[PDB]
Amino acid sequence: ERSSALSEVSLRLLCHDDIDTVKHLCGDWAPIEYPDSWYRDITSNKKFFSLAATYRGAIVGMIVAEIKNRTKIHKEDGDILASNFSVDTQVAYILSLGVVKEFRKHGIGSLLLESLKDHISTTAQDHCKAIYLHVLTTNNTAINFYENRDFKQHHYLPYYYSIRGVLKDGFTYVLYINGGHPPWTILDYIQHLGS
Amino acid sequence: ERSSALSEVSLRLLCHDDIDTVKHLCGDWAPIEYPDSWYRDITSNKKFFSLAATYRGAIVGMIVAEIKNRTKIHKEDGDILASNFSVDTQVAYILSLGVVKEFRKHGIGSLLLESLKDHISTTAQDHCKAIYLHVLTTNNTAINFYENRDFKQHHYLPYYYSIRGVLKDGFTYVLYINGGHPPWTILDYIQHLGS
Ligand SMILES: CC(C)(COP(=O)(O)OP(=O)(O)OC[C@H]1O[C@@H](n2cnc3c(N)ncnc32)[C@H](O)[C@@H]1OP(=O)(O)O)[C@@H](O)C(=O)NCCC(=O)NCCS
Ligand SMILES: CC(C)(COP(=O)(O)OP(=O)(O)OC[C@H]1O[C@@H](n2cnc3c(N)ncnc32)[C@H](O)[C@@H]1OP(=O)(O)O)[C@@H](O)C(=O)NCCC(=O)NCCS
Repeated sequence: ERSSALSEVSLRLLCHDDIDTVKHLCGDWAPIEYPDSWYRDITSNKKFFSLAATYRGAIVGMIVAEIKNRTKIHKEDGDILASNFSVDTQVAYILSLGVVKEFRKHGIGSLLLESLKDHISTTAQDHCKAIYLHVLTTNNTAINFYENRDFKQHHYLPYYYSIRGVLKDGFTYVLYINGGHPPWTILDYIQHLGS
Repeated sequence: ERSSALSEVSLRLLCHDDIDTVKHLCGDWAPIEYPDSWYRDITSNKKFFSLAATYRGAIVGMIVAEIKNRTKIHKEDGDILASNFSVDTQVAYILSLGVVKEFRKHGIGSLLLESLKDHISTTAQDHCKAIYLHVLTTNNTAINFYENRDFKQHHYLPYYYSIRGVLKDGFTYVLYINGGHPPWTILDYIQHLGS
């Protein structure tokens, strides 16, 4: 019944009319409260690649990502790429990837991820050197899914408490593409040169 | 009546019994929701310098700060101190400074700040090289107070949106002490050497 689901799946861009659905879906995935303006931006702004997967015409999954130059990476994650990659270097940040619970394990998430990769390849060619994202420490399912897909856990991000707000702890996961890699230690060089 | 307030002010450490009061006061200053554990930590943990100002025995202001090694600074603020200051270098982060609205402009805030400076001087001597804090962009009163007190606006901190949570925008303000300074550009060196 459901298991036929991929056969009935289509892909389309998110749009403004989807905002209520997106809030509901995002809300199911995590408890965070994004502002209305955020939802408006991801749905409508071309700067983001926002792609929905629909089952029988209804959204059951989405991926939202931004392709950006390396200088746009937040300092917490500044060390994902080695210094020898130029400021012109690009990365893709996955703001959100999610699939409705009933529809998981049907390949929808994989399809969304692959579509992003295809988009990057077309759009940025070899210039984009990494895809990175944040996951909550608690998301076993997500972590397993990314790890199986060659993402590496770059580092732990601690709880953040400030007058500005509060952040839960998390991990940064990175998939390197087109020769991208993290900064190398003396030992890393020693091995490459040494052998 | 109120104007006599400083004459009736005393200073004491925060303690566990203060948690409800602290929540109420902090809540008045800003809308952020810290967890109970945070309040428990600032009130009870010696790692923090948490000092209250009381008027007629009731808390009307507080300062909470942590003296820490430079490696403990978050990456967003990693560039507050120049690289030539050693990893052994210390800084103080002001988690909170606040005074009840009725009691403002009586010198309580200044007193709290000064007490922190005295504490740093006693505790860390010349080893601590900066005091830094975060302010919301909207806090005109706070900004004026710090600026008048020789704090400098180091940089803007943008809104942060992620699965981990949401942060409002802000500024990092820094007061340099004991010869501390930010990283120097080529031009900075050119001037020092040049003239
Ligand atoms: C991570 C996540 C997106 C995975 O999506 P999916 O579940 O749509 O992903 P897929 O179905 O492609 O892959 C999941 C597993 O099902 C397996 N699978 C694929 N097709 C299958 C099928 N037809 N029958 C049985 N299993 C199948 C896949 O092999 C994969 O297993 P593997 O990792 O061992 O290879 C999903 O777990 C999720 O939405 N988690 C929550 C993420 C979140 O919190 N997002 C917040 C954003 S606001
Ligand atoms: C910033 C803040 C702490 C200042 O405290 P105060 O108001 O207790 O500080 P002071 O009274 O020492 O100084 C304020 C002004 O009053 C002046 N003042 C001092 N004594 C005065 C007096 N007796 N009569 C009139 N003015 C006086 C001071 O000169 C100072 O002016 P200046 O900056 O021009 O020198 C207060 O504005 C505040 O609590 N803001 C909110 C901060 C916040 O949001 N914190 C969140 C933490 S969770």
